[PDB]
Amino acid sequence: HTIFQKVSVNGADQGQLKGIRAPANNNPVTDVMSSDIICNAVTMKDSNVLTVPAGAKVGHFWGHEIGGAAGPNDADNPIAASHKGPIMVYLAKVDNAATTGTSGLKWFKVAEAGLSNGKWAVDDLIANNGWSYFDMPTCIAPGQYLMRAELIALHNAGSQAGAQFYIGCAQINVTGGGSASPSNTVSFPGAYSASDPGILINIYGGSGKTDNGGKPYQIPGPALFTC
Ligand SMILES: [Zn+2]
Ligand SMILES: [Zn+2]
Ligand SMILES: [Zn+2]
Repeated sequence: HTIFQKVSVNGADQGQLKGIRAPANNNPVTDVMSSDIICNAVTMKDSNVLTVPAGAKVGHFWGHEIGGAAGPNDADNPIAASHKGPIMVYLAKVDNAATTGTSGLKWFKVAEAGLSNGKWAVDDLIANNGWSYFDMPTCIAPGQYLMRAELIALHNAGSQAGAQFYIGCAQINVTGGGSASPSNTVSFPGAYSASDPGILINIYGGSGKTDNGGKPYQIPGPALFTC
């Protein structure tokens, strides 16, 4: 149970909820055909668009509760350690990131991390005290984007609609960069099926641990947009 609440740009904390579209609480989205899968059930929405230079290291921050109610980094914050799963980031080019609706956008995936050598993306999130990082590709066309960030908790993913999606979106303005557009985009809803192998999945191994029995973990959604 966690909430996406700030972005950092090369280490610079952009501000609590600045430029973020956020839910009212930490409850997961479980219906991949719901419009809530796009940016969550958004109830908090500002006019700010964050400046992100192409190539910048971008941080996104997750907290168990909003702001000071999160408490210190511990067993529940940023997320319980049982909530193993991937963490992803997508973008969608828009006209104005402060005013765009979220229906019918063309999303492409810019970062992902899953399971590797017994460690989940979530474990890195915990080690980095709630921050997850990616590099904004240097070749991407400048301008207005919505940035969707996602963590999927898989501790109950064995049953249909058991996967817990923690999601939000950030309003951004990419400066510098290049002229790349993704050749192939995906929709939300649409990109995910409730029976995808990285969504309907029992991650518990022979000794009852979240090791996916050592099998490859197939991150949901499209291939990465690359430079
Ligand atoms: Zn939880
Ligand atoms: Zn706590
Ligand atoms: Zn709690």
